[PDB]
Formats: sequence, C-alpha cells, structure tokens
Amino acid sequence: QRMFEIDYSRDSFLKDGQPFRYISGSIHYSRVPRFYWKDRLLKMKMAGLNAIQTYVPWNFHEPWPGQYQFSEDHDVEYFLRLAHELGLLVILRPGPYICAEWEMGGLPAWLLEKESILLRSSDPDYLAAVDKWLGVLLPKMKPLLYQNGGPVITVQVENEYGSYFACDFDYLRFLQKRFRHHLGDDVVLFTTDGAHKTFLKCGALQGLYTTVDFGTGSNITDAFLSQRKCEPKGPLINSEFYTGWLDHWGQPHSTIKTEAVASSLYDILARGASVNLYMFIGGTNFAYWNGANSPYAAQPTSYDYDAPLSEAGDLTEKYFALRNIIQKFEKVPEGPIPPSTPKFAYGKVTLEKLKTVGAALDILCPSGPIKSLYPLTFIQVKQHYGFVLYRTTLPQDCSNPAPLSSPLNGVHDRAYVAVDGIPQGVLERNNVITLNITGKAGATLDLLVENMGRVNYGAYINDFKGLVSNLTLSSNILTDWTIFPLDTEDAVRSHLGGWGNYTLPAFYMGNFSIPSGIPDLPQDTFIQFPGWTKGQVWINGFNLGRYWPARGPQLTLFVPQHILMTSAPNTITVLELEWAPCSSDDPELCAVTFVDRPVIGSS
Amino acid sequence: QRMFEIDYSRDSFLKDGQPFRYISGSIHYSRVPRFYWKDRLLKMKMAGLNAIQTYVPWNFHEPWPGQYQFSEDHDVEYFLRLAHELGLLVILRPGPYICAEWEMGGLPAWLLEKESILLRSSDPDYLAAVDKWLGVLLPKMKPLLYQNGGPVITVQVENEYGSYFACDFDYLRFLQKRFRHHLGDDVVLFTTDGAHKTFLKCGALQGLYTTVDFGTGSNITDAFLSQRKCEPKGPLINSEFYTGWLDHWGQPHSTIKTEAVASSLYDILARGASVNLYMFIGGTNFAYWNGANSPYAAQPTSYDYDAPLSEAGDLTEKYFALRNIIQKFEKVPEGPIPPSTPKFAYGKVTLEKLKTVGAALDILCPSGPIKSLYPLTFIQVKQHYGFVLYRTTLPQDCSNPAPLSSPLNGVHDRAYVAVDGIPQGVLERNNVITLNITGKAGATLDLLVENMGRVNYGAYINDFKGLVSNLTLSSNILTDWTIFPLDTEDAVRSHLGGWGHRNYTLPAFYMGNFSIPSGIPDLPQDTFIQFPGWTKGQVWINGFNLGRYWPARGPQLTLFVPQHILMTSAPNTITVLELEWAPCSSDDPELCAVTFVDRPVIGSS
Ligand SMILES: CCCCNC(=S)N1C[C@H](O)[C@@H](O)[C@@H](O)[C@H]1CO
Ligand SMILES: CCCCNC(=S)N1C[C@H](O)[C@@H](O)[C@@H](O)[C@H]1CO
Ligand SMILES: *[C@@H]1O[C@H](CO)[C@@H](O)[C@H](O)[C@H]1NC(C)=O
Ligand SMILES: *[C@@H]1O[C@H](CO)[C@@H](O)[C@H](O)[C@H]1NC(C)=O
Ligand SMILES: *[C@@H]1O[C@H](CO)[C@@H](O)[C@H](O)[C@H]1NC(C)=O
Ligand SMILES: *[C@@H]1O[C@H](CO)[C@@H](O)[C@H](O)[C@H]1NC(C)=O
Ligand SMILES: *[C@@H]1O[C@H](CO)[C@@H](O)[C@H](O)[C@H]1NC(C)=O
Ligand SMILES: *[C@@H]1O[C@H](CO)[C@@H](O)[C@H](O)[C@H]1NC(C)=O
Ligand SMILES: *[C@@H]1O[C@H](CO)[C@@H](O)[C@H](O)[C@H]1NC(C)=O
Ligand SMILES: *[C@@H]1O[C@H](CO)[C@@H](O)[C@H](O)[C@H]1NC(C)=O
Ligand SMILES: [Cl-]
Ligand SMILES: [Cl-]
Repeated sequence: QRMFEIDYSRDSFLKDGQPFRYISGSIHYSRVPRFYWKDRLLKMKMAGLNAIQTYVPWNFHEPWPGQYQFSEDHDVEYFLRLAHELGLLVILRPGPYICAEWEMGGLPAWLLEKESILLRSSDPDYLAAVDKWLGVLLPKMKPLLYQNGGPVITVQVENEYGSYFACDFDYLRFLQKRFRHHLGDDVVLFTTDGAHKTFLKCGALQGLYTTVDFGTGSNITDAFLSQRKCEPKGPLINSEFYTGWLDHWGQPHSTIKTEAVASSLYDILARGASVNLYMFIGGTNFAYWNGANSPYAAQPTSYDYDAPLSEAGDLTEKYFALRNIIQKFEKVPEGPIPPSTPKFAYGKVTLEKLKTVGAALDILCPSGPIKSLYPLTFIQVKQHYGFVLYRTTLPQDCSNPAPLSSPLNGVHDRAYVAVDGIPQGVLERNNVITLNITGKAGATLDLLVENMGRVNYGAYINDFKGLVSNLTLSSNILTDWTIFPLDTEDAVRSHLGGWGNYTLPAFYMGNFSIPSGIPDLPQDTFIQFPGWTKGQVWINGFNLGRYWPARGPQLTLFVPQHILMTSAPNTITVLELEWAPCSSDDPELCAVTFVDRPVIGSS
Repeated sequence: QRMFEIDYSRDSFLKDGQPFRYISGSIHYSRVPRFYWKDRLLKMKMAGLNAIQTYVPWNFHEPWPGQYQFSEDHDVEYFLRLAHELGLLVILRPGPYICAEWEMGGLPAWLLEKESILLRSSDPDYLAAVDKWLGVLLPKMKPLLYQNGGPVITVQVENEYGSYFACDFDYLRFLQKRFRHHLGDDVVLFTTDGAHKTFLKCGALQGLYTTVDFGTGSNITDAFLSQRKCEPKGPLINSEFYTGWLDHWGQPHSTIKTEAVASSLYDILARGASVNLYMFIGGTNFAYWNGANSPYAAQPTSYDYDAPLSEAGDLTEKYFALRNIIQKFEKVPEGPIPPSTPKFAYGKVTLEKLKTVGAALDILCPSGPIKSLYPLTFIQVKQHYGFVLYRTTLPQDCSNPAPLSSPLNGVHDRAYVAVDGIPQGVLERNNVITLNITGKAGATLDLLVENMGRVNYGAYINDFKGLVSNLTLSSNILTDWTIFPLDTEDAVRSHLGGWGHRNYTLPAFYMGNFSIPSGIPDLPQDTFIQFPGWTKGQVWINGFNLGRYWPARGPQLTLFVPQHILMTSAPNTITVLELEWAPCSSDDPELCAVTFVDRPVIGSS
C-alpha cells in the first residue's frame, strides 16, 4: 500500500508516510531514440536525480483520429518502466498541450479540420477529442502510478494555461474531472505557471496544486512568494528551472553559464524545495517535429538547449557542476559514469541528382492532384507535415517582370517558386510577400510550400499551413489550382520509384559502406552540408530533420549510430530546396561531410 | 590458373605473369584476441600494405603430443581466410622454431622429455616430432597456397638458422623435403638471416631463396649486397625491418623514432625491394607465452614493441607516417580508417584474500603430488608453464638462521620460500642463490617455483625449468621431496572449487567483483589495469589469464584488458595471484585494491 501525497501541516510531500523532496531533470522520450533511452536515464541517475520529468505529445501518438503509435520509439509505457527499473520516480506531464518547442504544442493538426476551433478552451469539439485521447492514454498510465507499483508520483494538468488568452476555467475543471475518473482520487495533480500573480490568475485552480517556473535571472524569494500566495501551505516547487534556453533559426545560439545554474540550484535546494531542471538532456527534433514562436520564427532541428547532457548525450562541464551541487544534499550513486559516446568522421560522401520534385510527382502523389478554384490549406488537403506543391497556369504574358504577391501574408511558411521549370526565387511568411517573375502565357507556375513548424506558444497555435489566402499576379487574384500533396517519406524510402540564384527543388542521393566485424563500428556522427543551402535529409530512410547552413546557428545534424549498417550500403538522401552545389563540371562538389564534432553555435 | 613465382631473369616476383613487389607487415595472431583480428588487419590494409606476415608457433597448437588446438584464438586457418577476404596476401613463417620473443621460440616443452635432445638438428627424435607436426599443419595450409586460391605466396623454412651453433644442413634439407612433400614444387620457400656472411654461412640452402633482415641502424647497401652474395638473381627482400625493438622486465622501454623508420622504409622501397615491417602490431603475450634471453632476462607481458599500431591497436603518429611513405610508391586504399578503440576507466575495485596457495593445494593438485629423493624439473613433473610447489621437511633445528642454497644456480627461475607458513624471501636465477631461513626441526619447507619463460634465442633454448639441481641447507643436500604440479588455470576458473566442476606475504589468491551496466551501447570498453601497492604476480579477469604484473620492476605498470572478456549485469571477477607482497594487511580495505584506467603506462620506470 504505497502512498505519495502533499502534507500541508508540514510544507512537503510524504512518500510512504516519510518526508520527501524531488530533484528531477527533464528528458523527452520523443526526442531521444529508444536505442539510447537507458544511456540518458542512467547518466541522469548518476548525477543524483531522484526523478525525471517528461511530456507526452498527443500528436506523436495519434497522428490521425483513432490511429495510435505506442511501439518502439513511441513506446511511452516502456520508457516509464525503464525509468522505474533504474530507481527513478517520474513526474508525468501529459498536456494535452505541452508547449515544449514542439509542433503545435503537441496538439494534433487534424483538430484544425474544424476551421473555427478554439484550441485550449471548453470548445466542445476540442473537449470531445481530448476526452477520447485521455480515455486511451490515462488507462495506460494508471498502472504506472506510484500508488499501484509504478514510478509516477505527480501529474501536470495542462501547461502554463495562465499564459493563454482564453482563461476558460471550465476547461481546467473538465481536465481535473477526467484525470480523476481515470487515475483515482489519490494521485497528486498540479499546474505549472510563471511566477507572477499576472500568470497565476488564469492558470491556477482549486483542487490542483499550484506550482511555478523560473530560471537563473529571477529573484528566487519573490518567485516562491508568488507560489505561496496561491498555496499558503505545502511544498515549494519550481517545475521548470531553466538550465539553458531555446533557439530560433537565424538567431545566435542560446547559452546559460554553469555557475549561474549551480548558484540558483543550490539556493533552491537549500529552501527544501522540489525542483525540476528544464532541460536535463534536450536531444533532437527529428523529421518535422520542431515548433515555432510568434511573430513567426521556427526552432531548429537540434534541441541541445545548452543542457547538462548535450544533444548526443555527452557529459559536459555543466553536468558535473550540478552533480557536485546535488552531492551537498543527497548521497549520489557510486560507480563510474557511463561515457559520452564515441563519434567518428566518415568523411566526404559524393551524391548525385536523382529527380527534381517536378519529375517525381507520379511517385510523390500516386493518388493524383486535387483541383480547386482557389488555394487549399495543408489541412484541407489531408497533409500535416512537410511539403505541398501548388500549381497554376499563367493567364497574362510576363516577358517583363510581374509581381506575384500574397497580399495578406498567406504563404505559410515558405514557397519555392518556379515557372516552366525555371526557378524564380522564394516567398517567406512575414519577410517576403512579393516576388517578380517571368514566363509565357500558359506557362506552368509552381509553388513548393514548406510547413516550417506549427507555432507552439501564444494565441496563434491554430496554424493551418499552406497557401492560407490568395495570391495575386499584377494584382489579379490567381485561380484554377492543381494541388499536389507530397508523400516524401514513402518516396524517399523507395528511392523515388526506381530501385531494383537558385536551382529547382530536387532529391540527391549517394552511398557509403562501413566494414562489419569491427567491434566499435558503426559510431554516432554529425553530418554537414558545406555549399548546400536549405533542405531535408534522410539516411537509410530515417528523416534526421532540417538543414539550413545559410542561416545558422545550426550547421551540423546529429546521426545516431543505430540507423547505420554494415551488411549493405548506407544511403544518404538530400532534398535541396534553394541551391545545390551540383551543376558544376566537378562531381566532387556534389557532396556532404560527416564529422566528429557538432557545430550548433555558428555566428 | 594462379601462379606466384620468382623471376630470376628480372630480379622480381611474378604474380599471374605480372611483376609484383610486396610491402608487408607482421601481425601475430597468437598475440591478438580473435575478436580484434579483423580490426587490426583492416588497419593494416588501409596503411597501404598488400601483404601480412605471421608465425605459427608450434607450442600454441600442440601443447601435448597428438593433442591439437585449432579453434577460437588458435584458428590460424580462419586468420588466414580473414586476411584473404580483405584482399591481403600472406607470407607464412611456420617454423618449426620461430624465436619471436615467445616461450621456447615456439618449440613445445615436451620435446625435453628427452634430456639430451639437440633442438634444431638432425637428432632423430627432434626430427620425428617435427615431421609429425608438419603432417598435421602443412596439409591445412595447402589449400591456402596462392596457387590453390588462398593468400599464401611464400613460406619461410626455419628462422635464422645461421644464428644457431649447430649448422646441421641435413636438418635444413629434411625440412625442405617435407615442406615440398606436403605443399608441392611450385610454392616459394625461403630463409631469413642476419645481413652478413657469418649469419648466411649456416642459414642458407640450395633450393631455398635467401633473404636477410635488418633495421634502421644498418647500411642498406651493405645489407642487400650480403643478400646478393647468396642470390645474385631474383628479388631483394628484407623479411624483418625493425619498426621498434623488444623489452625486458627492469630495462627502459624500447623506442625507435618515427623519422628513422620512415626514411629507412623509403630507401628500401626505392630499390624496388620487397619488405616486411616487424612488428606492425605487436600486441600481447597473454598467459605464460613470453620468452627470454640469455643470460636470463624475461620479456614482459606487453609486446607493444613501439609498433605503428600500439598494443591495444591504436593508430599512432608512426602509423600515419609510414602510410605517407607507402603512398609515394602505390595507391593506398580510399575511405576512412577504423579508429582507435575507446578506453574506459572503471576505477578502483577492492579485493580480498580468499586462500593462500598452500591452503588451495587440494584444488590446484587434485591427482596428488610426485615423491622423489632429489628434485624433479617441470618437464618430469608433466608441467610446462606456471608454477610448481616443492615441499620437504627440515632435518635439523634452524632457530639460528641457516643457509638454503642452490649451489649450481639451478632455481629456474624464481622461488618463493616459506617455513611452517612463514615467508622467508626469494631465490632468483643468477642473482640470489642463497637465502637464510629459520624454523624448527621437522617444519615444512615450501618452495613455490615460477617458470618466467623459456629462453627463445641462443644455445640455451633447452631450458627445462624448476629445481634443475639440488638444494642444500647448511651445505647438506636436502632429500625427500613432495612435488605438486599446480593447475592454476582450472582452479581459477572454478574460483578455487567454490563454483563446482560443471618483507613478504605468503603467495595467495585475491578476488573481487565489479559490475558493468547492460543496455549501454558503448560499454563494455577496452581498459588497462594497474596494481598500486602490489609487487609481482599473475592476473585473470573472468578466468582469462591476462599475464604477469611486476610494477616493482617495470617498465610496464598497466596490463591491457580487451572488452570482450568483460560482461554486463553479471559480476566480473578479478583473481590476483600475488607472490611476494600484497597491500592487504592494515585495518584498511581501501588499500587492498586494483584500478582500471584509460591510458597505458608501459613507458615509465
Ligand atoms: C520565448 C517564448 C517562451 C515559450 N516557452 C516557455 S514559456 N517555456 C515554458 C514551457 O512550459 C516549456 O514547455 C518551454 O516551452 C519553456 C521554454 O523552453
Ligand atoms: C636480444 C636478442 C634478440 C633476438 N631476436 C632477433 S635476432 N630477432 C629476429 C627474429 O627472427 C625475430 O623473431 C625477433 O626475435 C627479432 C627481435 O624482435
Ligand atoms: C530578492 O528580493 C528580496 C525582497 O523580496 C530582497 O530582499 C532580496 O535581497 C532579493 N535578492 C536578490 C538576490 O536580489
Ligand atoms: C519588381 O520589379 C519592378 C520593376 O523592375 C520594381 O519596380 C519592383 O520594386 C520590384 N519588386 C520586387 C519585390 O523586387
Ligand atoms: C480568395 O478570393 C475570393 C474572391 O475575392 C474570396 O471570396 C475567397 O474567400 C478568397 N480565398 C482565399 C483562400 O483567400
Ligand atoms: C551505392 O553506393 C555507391 C556509392 O559509392 C553508389 O554509387 C552505387 O550506385 C549505390 N548502389 C545502389 C544499389 O544503390
Ligand atoms: C653505406 O655504405 C656504402 C658502402 O658499401 C657507402 O658507399 C655509402 O657511403 C653508405 N651509405 C649511407 C647512406 O650511409
Ligand atoms: C646468511 O646468514 C649469515 C650469518 O650466518 C651471513 O653471513 C650471510 O651474509 C647471510 N646470507 C644471506 C644470503 O643473507
Ligand atoms: C642431486 O644430488 C646427488 C649428489 O649426491 C646427485 O647424485 C644428483 O644427480 C643430483 N641431482 C640433481 C637434480 O642435481
Ligand atoms: C563475486 O563473484 C561471484 C558472483 O556471483 C560469487 O561467487 C562471489 O561469491 C561474489 N562476491 C561479491 C562480494 O560480490
Ligand atoms: Cl518536461
Ligand atoms: Cl612475422
């Protein structure tokens, strides 16, 4: 009969009738391959953590209504049993909105099939979806509660609701009530908000324990004074003590100094507070999982965060510093700490052109294009992530430049424009809404539109993507559209059908071998694209994510060794969006480079 | 069809009618665990080598007569296939004597069951056993000959016979006949000797191609003219170009500069000569496989040799520089080079004493001892390697120290002496032939005798080991011996019977465990083990005998520990046999401990 509870009399948690406080670090299972889940967790224990904290992204697990992913890398139950096996308790944060620099805050984009939906409110179509989701997730989590022999000790309802404009208290009351139904009356439910009465006003609720977040810049006495105003009794809790900070493409890489973190951490622990270090390891936004902030600016592939464990799991100076702080409070485990993984530079691998996007439409769109008078959104067209080709035919003649414009800023988020197979340039959400083009009447106008990531914070999380308003040409609304949803994932895995200034968006491919019978190969590596511009990359069909060395700060992408093979050659595929170094008479330039050190902080 | 031959007309080899010169590197499969064979051979290929050279040590395959080892780490057949699948050719040196800083130059100790045997001669008994070995080994090598689809292009007969006193050309001719009988008339047979007519006089034989060896100290012109005296036509060949040199316990670690090796390799290659690098990777003398020189000085566990690839297989600056040399003459393979393995510091592990050697006699010697009026040698007692316990009783009270002595200097090679369970010190071949002892009349006198390695070079390779002559106490010969051969390898694998059968301290076994976690892709890793406070002994991890430790003498302080004998979840058990002094007395356990570190210390004091 295991018990975990707040005792108010005494300003703390009781675990099994005894005083308890947690020292946790965040780890997101959706951002670390399962291959490495025990590595990262074990390193977390060795630092002195008695708990971990994680988010459950709805959209990672329910990509379409009634279609579930809980296997392999999506096996959340396994991740929690793994944490338990290693002696770690768990703080579970199941949203349904998690924020987290992740696609639409973890909300599934199919919710937007109701165009008018008010996300994160008592909108009844939103509520009915959430209830179906909780009715699949929470029964999986019930046996992993502490009270029933598992690791979960507390659960977060919603995520920083006090920061959302809606302030719908019946939304919260619904979530409480549904969580209580599936989890019982004993589980400690709580909320997390910014440490200021302005944020706690809409975020707090009777019957949910109110906690705060804040990092190294904040006055710690005040942050806790604002929590105490909402909970005069119970434990002090900083649910997200920032070890670092997010990035955006085109902005310098964020860093927080080791001593600042140590200092504040020591101060927080000395008060007897429970605390969670956000992030302890950040990892990677593989494939299309990154989020974005408003006004539109996307987060990059790497979620390194300047965390104590680096993107690839490495032990940093910051890791050891915090471990030494934790040591002043708790006996920390003995034994040697598992190492940073070995990294190998496989070198330069030559690639060659396979097919433009243009030529691969039979294989990218086997079901055929959809015809619309005006443009349709990604959502209307049944695609959530990646790329959609919008094709029209020129009505006038344009031997002289003619402005192609989205007057309402309706290219969400970036379009690669070509006319009769000649690249014209690029349109960008907020930055470039007009572009001059040329060609003949009846010439095919092509727009390859990229969803660069759905906003995850603020008001504009209802982010459809695509051409969301009309385009004009010499101010005349363009009409009659042939819209091609693109199955890039399937096409890449099948080598685009056949197996056994700007350029046109295209796929380039090449191979490299790794000898078998070598105990220490393959190893993890980092891939680099010197001379390429913007695009997507797969290795052996695994989408490692986005590259953009023309904007930075991220130049390299992380490649975990377990996708690499020795019995047959490894295939690298690059989808270049802007300009490829491959026209030239020198095939040597049409190439990528594997290196043994990340470059995630370029100027 | 496939042909490899000498073209005398043109001072070259012909490979399928095409000109061919080899750039080889020595690797000894018996000094590299099988688990890493492929790693090292690929590292060799990427250096630009097109061939490898290796020795087949007879004692490594036939530890008793008619009883063979050709599996796992002894599968030379698989080694040779592996080299062939990587596109490498092979030059085989099957002895039957190989020298090679290896126990008895590779010769099995059991040949000494005939006391008067003249090794490496027409002694009919030596010959009959050589013949029998070749009837086993050579037919396995036949399909690996180049002309039959395998990698082996040349075969060395004997090893520097010209350096040996006997000069028995009937012996050489007998080898030549039997090599022909088993392998045929087209295989290229050759000899290797020092580059000087004094060595070449007895080493060279009509019908066997004469090659020389020499290193970075020797004048290349002179060395190759000495070769031209015996073979005026055909290729130039240095079969052992020294990349480094051997070690002995107690001397500074041998090194040869990267520039000296590089510049010399260049000049040899420029003459259009075929060359083998000795060693390319040296590796390790695990167990009791090291040898020794005369006057008695044993080589240690590490055969790092200062080779281009280090003991644990690392790419050194020397490797890259030789590869650059080779590049000036040939296309070198494209692609990146497999890396240096990662090393891990598992840290301190505490040990505790389980049992003295005296206490463990029952399990070390389960068929019981041999009784004898005078002492017997390792050979007569049917033991070749390791330790033998000799026991007798004092025939007179020695309350005043009385001298125990081996007048003819016959403690071969080290004895650890105890009286009624009290240690008295050490007798040493050459250095200390007298030890004073105290005890009562009829007290038990125990000598723990260690074979430190049979001599591998010179006239004194018939090195029996043990008490090879009498002992005296107060000048009187001690009689009535009880002699226990010790099956240390079995006993350690059963944890001294514990796991069943499915100033000095007494020699004793010290055990401790350590765990390594599972589900971590990068553990276990290669490591090095170090013995602060200990003195001299043997070490095993999970029953694999990693060799001898002697931090008291050096130059080697760490022993190499390869990853594949370490296990996850299940406890890893360390067994240290300390012979002289363990740090395990003081009421402080933390000192009774060994330590695992991530860099080797073979180059210290
Ligand atoms: C710069 C805008 C702030 C948005 N993010 C906020 S407030 N954060 C708190 C939020 O709960 C968490 O998911 C993370 O998103 C964290 C920042 O990494
Ligand atoms: C100190 C005596 C050395 C004798 N060894 C000689 S001459 N050498 C030549 C011999 O062929 C080889 O096996 C090696 O033993 C080499 C030394 O590494
Ligand atoms: C934090 O604020 C308090 C008042 O709430 C003030 O006394 C204290 O000095 C401040 N501490 C720091 C470090 O600024
Ligand atoms: C397009 O070209 C016209 C005429 O050359 C020019 O006036 C206008 O500024 C251009 N607009 C853009 C966005 O380049
Ligand atoms: C585009 O323009 C038409 C006609 O002006 C308008 O009625 C329609 O709503 C617009 N469609 C989009 C997607 O903007
Ligand atoms: C795979 O590897 C090489 C790269 O060197 C490439 O050129 C070759 O065509 C590829 N083969 C297949 C079957 O894809
Ligand atoms: C080596 O010896 C030869 C004598 O045969 C001599 O001609 C030459 O000077 C020497 N060469 C070198 C490089 O020492
Ligand atoms: C042994 O003891 C005698 C004293 O009887 C002494 O002369 C001699 O030096 C000692 N020998 C050794 C080898 O220590
Ligand atoms: C031991 O002693 C006696 C001398 O009486 C001699 O007969 C015998 O050969 C000696 N044995 C050895 C092994 O030295
Ligand atoms: C060490 O090794 C094995 C592990 O099963 C066992 O026989 C021995 O009793 C162990 N002792 C300790 C302290 O782990
Ligand atoms: Cl989290
Ligand atoms: Cl060799």
